Amino acid sequence: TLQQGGMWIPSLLSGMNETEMKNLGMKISADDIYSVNHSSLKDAVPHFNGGCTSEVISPKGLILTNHHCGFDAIQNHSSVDHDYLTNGFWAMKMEDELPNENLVVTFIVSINDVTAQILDGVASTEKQNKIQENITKVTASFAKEAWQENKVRTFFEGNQYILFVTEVFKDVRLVGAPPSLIGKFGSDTDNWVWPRHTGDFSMFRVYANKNNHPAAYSKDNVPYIPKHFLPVSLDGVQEDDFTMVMGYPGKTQEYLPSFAVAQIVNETNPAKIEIREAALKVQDGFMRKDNAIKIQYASKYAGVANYWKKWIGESQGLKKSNAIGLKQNFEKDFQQKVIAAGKQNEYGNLLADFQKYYTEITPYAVSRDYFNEVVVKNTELLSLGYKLYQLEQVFQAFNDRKENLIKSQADFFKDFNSTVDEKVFEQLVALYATKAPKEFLPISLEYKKFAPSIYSKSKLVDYANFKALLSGDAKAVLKKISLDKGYAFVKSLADNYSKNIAPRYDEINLKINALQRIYMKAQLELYPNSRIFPDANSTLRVTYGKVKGYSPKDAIYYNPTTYLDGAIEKYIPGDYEFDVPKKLIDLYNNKDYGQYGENGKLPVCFIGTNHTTGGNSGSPAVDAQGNLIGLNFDRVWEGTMSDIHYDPSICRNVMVDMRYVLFIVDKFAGAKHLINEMKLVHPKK
Amino acid sequence: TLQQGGMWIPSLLSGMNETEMKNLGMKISADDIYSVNHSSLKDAVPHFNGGCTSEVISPKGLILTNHHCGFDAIQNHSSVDHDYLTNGFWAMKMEDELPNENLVVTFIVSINDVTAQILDGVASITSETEKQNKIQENITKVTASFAKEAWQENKVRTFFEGNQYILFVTEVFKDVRLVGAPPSLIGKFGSDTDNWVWPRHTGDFSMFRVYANKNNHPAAYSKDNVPYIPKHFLPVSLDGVQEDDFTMVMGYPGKTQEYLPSFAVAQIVNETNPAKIEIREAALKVQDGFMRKDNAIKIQYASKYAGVANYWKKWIGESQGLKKSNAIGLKQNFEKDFQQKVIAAGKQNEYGNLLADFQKYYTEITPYAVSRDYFNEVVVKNTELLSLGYKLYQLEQVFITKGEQAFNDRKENLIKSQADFFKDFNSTVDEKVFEQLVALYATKAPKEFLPISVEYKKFAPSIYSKSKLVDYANFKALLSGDAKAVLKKISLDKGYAFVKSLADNYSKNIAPRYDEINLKINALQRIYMKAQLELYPNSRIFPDANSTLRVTYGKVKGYSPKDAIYYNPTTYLDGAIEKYIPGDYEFDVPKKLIDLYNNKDYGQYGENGKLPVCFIGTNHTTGGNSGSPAVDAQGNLIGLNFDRVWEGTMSDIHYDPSICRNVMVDMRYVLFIVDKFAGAKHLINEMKLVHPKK
Ligand SMILES: [Cl-]
Ligand SMILES: [Cl-]
Ligand code: NA
Repeated sequence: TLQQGGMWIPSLLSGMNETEMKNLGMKISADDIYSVNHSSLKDAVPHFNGGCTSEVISPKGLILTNHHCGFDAIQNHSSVDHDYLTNGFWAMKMEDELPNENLVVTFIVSINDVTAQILDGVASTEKQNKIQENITKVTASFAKEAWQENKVRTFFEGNQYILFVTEVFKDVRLVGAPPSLIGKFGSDTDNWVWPRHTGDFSMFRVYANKNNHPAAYSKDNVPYIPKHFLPVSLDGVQEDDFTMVMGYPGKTQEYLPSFAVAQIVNETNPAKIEIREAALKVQDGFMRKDNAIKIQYASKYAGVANYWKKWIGESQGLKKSNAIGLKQNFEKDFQQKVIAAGKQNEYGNLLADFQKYYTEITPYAVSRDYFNEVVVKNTELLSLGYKLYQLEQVFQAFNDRKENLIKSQADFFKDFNSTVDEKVFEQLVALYATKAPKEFLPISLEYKKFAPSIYSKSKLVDYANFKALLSGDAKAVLKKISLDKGYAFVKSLADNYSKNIAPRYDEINLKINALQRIYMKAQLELYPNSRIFPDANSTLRVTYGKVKGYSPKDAIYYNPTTYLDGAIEKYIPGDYEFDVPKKLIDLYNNKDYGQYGENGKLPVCFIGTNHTTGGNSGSPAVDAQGNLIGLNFDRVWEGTMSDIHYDPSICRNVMVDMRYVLFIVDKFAGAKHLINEMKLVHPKK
Repeated sequence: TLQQGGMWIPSLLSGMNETEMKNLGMKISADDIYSVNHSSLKDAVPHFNGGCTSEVISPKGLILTNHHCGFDAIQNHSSVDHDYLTNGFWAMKMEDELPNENLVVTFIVSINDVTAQILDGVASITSETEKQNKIQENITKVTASFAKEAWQENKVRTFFEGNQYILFVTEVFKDVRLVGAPPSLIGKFGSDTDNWVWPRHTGDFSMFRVYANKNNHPAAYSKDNVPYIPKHFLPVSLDGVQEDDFTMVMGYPGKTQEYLPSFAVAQIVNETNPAKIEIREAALKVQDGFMRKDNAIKIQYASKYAGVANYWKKWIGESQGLKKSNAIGLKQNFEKDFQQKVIAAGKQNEYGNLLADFQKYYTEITPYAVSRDYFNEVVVKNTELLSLGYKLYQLEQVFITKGEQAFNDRKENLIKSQADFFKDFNSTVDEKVFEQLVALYATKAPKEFLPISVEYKKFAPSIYSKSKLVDYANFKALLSGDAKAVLKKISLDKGYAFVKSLADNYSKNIAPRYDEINLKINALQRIYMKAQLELYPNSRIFPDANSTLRVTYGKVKGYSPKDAIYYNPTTYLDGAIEKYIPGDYEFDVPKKLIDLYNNKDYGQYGENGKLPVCFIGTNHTTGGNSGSPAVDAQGNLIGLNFDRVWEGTMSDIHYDPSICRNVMVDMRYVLFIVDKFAGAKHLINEMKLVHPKK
C-alpha cells in the first residue's frame, strides 16, 4: 500500500518530496524552506504555546495565528468593562499591546538527527530507562547557544530520535483580534464544516531583549526582529493552485494494525460517543428553555460537542472508506513480504501478537475511558471531585502549594448550574453501570439514588462552601474531604480504576507499544519508496497539496472557495452564532472591498489537499513563491479520520483567505498600520 | 420581465417554441408532437385519473406513471395479508392484473379553440357574475354540440384567467388495471425527508394497463375487455442521459399563477401559508405517531397521510423561496413598470387602477381568507369526523334546493361512498388529531369570526363517544329512512351538531363576504392577465396551468443551492446506499436490492459499473406533471418526472431558471427494478428498447 498525504520533516525535503512539490507547481526550493546556513521559511513559523502554529508577517515580529489559538489570551484580557471577545481588540500603538502570562512562542534553529547517541539500548526490557538516561545526557551535551534550548523528540515509534535547537520567546503580546462573531462565525454549527465562512484569526507580537534574544516580560523589551517573514499575496487563489502548509501537527497514528482500528470503530469510539452524546442532549434540553443558561453553557457545550463531532466523523469516515479492510489487505501483503525477505524471525509473529494483546486490552481500554469520559471530564462535579482526588496523594508543602491553586476555581462555579449537573450525573453514571464491562465496575451493581442526594450534601456545589471544606490545617482537611459524599463517590471509582484497571491496561499498553515500534521498523524496511512519513509528534512539519474542491455525497460537489455572499446567506440577526456585526453588513452592501476585492466579490475561505491535524491551527499556507495566501484553521468533516486513514479524495484542510484577513484588519478594524508593517505582493504577474 | 420557464399548448409549438427546442437539440418536429392528420406524441400521453400524467410504453396498453400516482390504487388493494404497499406487486400474466374501480385514463383526440363561442354575448351585456352564469351556458352549449365520435367526450377548459376557452375532444378509458409496483421503500425511498429534495434516489414508478372493448374503445370493466391498442407508444432508451441533453416533458400540470400582483404573493407568504402549514403539521405529527407503531394503521392512513404531507412541506419551501428571492419586491418592481406601460398605451381607463383595486380587496379579504383556510383545513380536510359531518351538512341543503328525491339519491350515493372511508378510518387516531386541530382553530384563528369555540371548549374527547359518524354500521342507521326524520336524526347527533355550529357560522358569517371579494379579485385578475398579454407581446407569455395537456422542454442540468455548493444533474444507486439505515421507517432498503448492489448485477441497465437512479433538468413542471414522460431529442423515453427540487418549490408563483429543476426517475433504473429486482422481464419484452446514442 502506497501511503497518501504526508507530514514531512522540513529538513528532508530533497528527493521525493521536492520532486512532488515542483510537479505540483512549487517554484521555490527545498533550501528556501529549511536551512541552517541562511534565512528560510522555518524562521517565520514558530510553535505557538506548545499546541498551535503561528507565522511572522512583518520584520517587527508581528505574528498571525487563529482566533481560537489566541482565544484564551483574549478572554483573559476581557471583562464586562473591556469585552474584547465581543468587540475585538486592536492596538493602535505598539505600547498598547497587551502582555500575556504563560504564553510562549518557539522558533526552530536547527533540526538534528541524534538517533545513534540516544540508542545504546538493545543488547541488554528495563532500559528505555536508558534512553531517558541518554536523552537527558545528549540534551545538555549538544551544541547550543546560551539563550537557546535543546529538545529531543521520538520519531517513528522509537526508531529515530531528533534533537531540535530552539529559542523560546516568553514575551508575546496581544496585537489584534476580530470580534468573536467574525472570528468564530457559525461557532458550533460550522465546526469541522465546509463550506466555511469564518475569519478565524488573531495577531500577536513577539518581544525580545536588546540583543534580539528570548526573555521574560520586561517593560522595555523590544519587538523581535525575525530572520524571515512571509510576504502576503493580494492576488488570491484558484483551483489547482499549489499550496504549502507548515506547522506543528500534534499526533497521527497512520501505521496502526487492523486490530487497533477495529477497536476504535467497534468499541472505544462508540463508547465515548454515547457518553458525550448523553451529556450533550441533556445539556441542550435546558438550553432550549432558558437563555441565561444558554449563554452560560455555550462555551462548554462547544468544548464537549467538538470531540463528539470529531469521533463521529472518524468512525463514519473509517467505516465509509473500509479502513479496517484496507488495513487487512495490507497485512496480507506485509506477511508475504516478511516471508519473502526471510525475516519471519524478527517480524513473523507481529500480526498474531497484535491480535491477542488487542483482543485482551479491550475491556480495560473501554472501562478506562468510561472512567475518563464520565468522572474526569464530562460530569462537572465528578471532575471537580476528581481534581480533589489527585491532590490527595501528592503524599506537606506540595499539598498546600497545589491547594492555593485549586482554590482559584472562581470562573467555573461562576456560570455553573448544579441543577444542570444533576442531570448529567444521572444519565452518565447510568451508562457506566449498564454498558461498561461489568467485570471492572465498582460501586455500581443498584444505586439509582445518590443522584440529587450527592448534589444535596457535597461541599462541592458552591464555591464559598467549597473553600469551607478545604479550610483547616495540613491534616483534618483530608478528614473533612473524605467526609463528603461527593468526593467519597469520586474516590470510590478512582480507587477502582487505579488498582483494578490501570495496573494491567498500562502493562498491555507497553507490550503493544513495543510491538508497534517493531511493526513500524518492519514497514520502513520492507516498503521503501512508498511515501512513509513519521507520525505527527508536535514537531515542525511540512505538508503540501492544492486548492481543490471535493464530493461528500453522491451528486454533491463543494467548490474550493467561499465568498462574503455566503456569509450573508447564513446571516441571522441577533443569533449567538450567525449574527454579523453592523459594519461588516454595511461593508458588504456597498461592496467596499478595496484592494482585497475580486470582481465585486470578497473571498473568505478556501480548502486544500494538505494533510493537517490538531496542532496545525494557525499554520501558514503559502503559494508556489512562498507568499502567504491562507491561514489554516480546520479540517473538513468527511476527513476527520485523517489521523488513522488519509483519503486524498475527501481529506481537506480549511484556510482563511488572507484577502479576508487584511480586509477585516483594514476596512473593518481601521488598523491600516498593521498592514503597512506587512509586505503586500502580487505573485500572479 | 421576459417570462422564464413555460408550459405550452402542444398545438402551438410552431414558431418560437420549436426554434427554442431545435436550438436545444431537438431533432423531431412540432408535427411529431401534435397532429390531427396522423399519430403523434400526444397519443402516447394520457391523463391519469385527472390528477397525474402517464405514458404508453407498449403497443398493448402498458402505461407508466409514478408510484405515488398509483399509490391510492396500491393502498386500496393492500391489507395485512397482502401488503402491496410494503411488498410491491407484479402481475405475472395479464389476467392477474388488478381492476380498479373509479380509475380512468384520458387520451386527447384534438385541441380546439372555442373562445368566440364561449364569450358570445358576455361583452358587457351583464353583471360580472351573471356573466359567468352566461359563460356556463355557452360552455354546456358547446360541450353538447361540438363534433365528436360516440365513444368520445368533450371538455371545455378556461385559459388565461378567462381570456380564452379551449375544447378538448377526448377518449376516457374506464377499465385500467394495476400491472406492477415496487415496494414503497423503493417507490418512496426517503418518504417525507427526501420529498421535494435533490439529490434524490427514489424509484418513483408504477405500471398499469389500459383495457378496451372489442372495438378498441372505452369500456367499463369487464372480463371480456382486451388490451387497448394505442395510436402511438414511446420506445424506451437504454443509452441514458448526459448533462446538456435536450429533454421534453409532456403532461397535465394542475395549477400555476405566474402573473399575480404583489399583494397576492404577500397574502400567500404572510398569512395563508403559515396558517395551513401550522394546521397540517399538528395533524401529521399525530398521524405519524400511530403509523410508526402499527402497520394496520399505516395501511389505513398511507395515502391520506402522503397527500396531506406533500403540500405541508411544499408550502414550507414555497414560502421559503418566495421570501429568499424577494418575489414580492420583484413584482413590485414589475408593477411600477406595468402602469408606466399603461400610460404609454393610453389605456388608464381599462387598466392602471387595477393595482390600486387589488391592494384594496386583497387587504379587505384577508381575515376571511384566513378564517376560511382554518375552516377548510380543520373541518373539511384533516379531521375525518368533522369531514363526514360537513358532508351531511351539504346533503341537508340538497333537500332544501333540489328536493326530497334528490336528497335520497345523493344520500344513498354518500352511504355507498363512505365504504372505503371507514375502511381507512381509525376512531382512536381521528380523535387525537381532532383534539389538536380544534385547539388551533380557537386559539390562532381570527377571533372576530370565531364560532361557538364559550371561549374554552376544554376537552370534548368523546364526541367520538356516541356520534354515530365514528362507525359505518352506525352511519347507515343514522341515514336509514325517509328524507325528514333522517334529517332530524342527524340534527340530534352530538357530532353533526358540533360541525353545524362551525358550518353555518362559516357559511353565513365568512363565506358570503369572501365570495363577494374573491369574485372581484378574480375579475380583476382576468383583466390584469389580458393587460400583460397586450403590453408585452413577445415576452414568452404562456397560459397558467389548468390541468390540460402541455409541453415543456429544457436540458439535463445541475444547479447551485448555496455558496460553494453544486448539485450534479444525476444520482446513482450507491447514493441510495449512502442513505441506507437498516430497518428505518423511511430509509430502509429491501434485501434483494442490497444484494443486487453488492453484486453490481446491473446488466444492460448499467453504465460503467454504476446504476443511474434519478436526474434533473430545466423543465418547468408543477403538481399534475407527476408521471409525465421525459423524452430525448428523437422522442424516446429517457425519464419519468416525479418532483421538483427544494429551491424551486416556489415555481408556481415565481420561476427562477438558475434553481428551478424537475426531478425524473432514470428509465434505466425503472427497467432495472422491473427486471432484476421483480423478475418481471415479460413486461419488458412488451416494450421497444432502443439505442439512440449509438
Ligand atoms: Cl471589488
Ligand atoms: Cl487542522
Ligand atoms: Na474543485
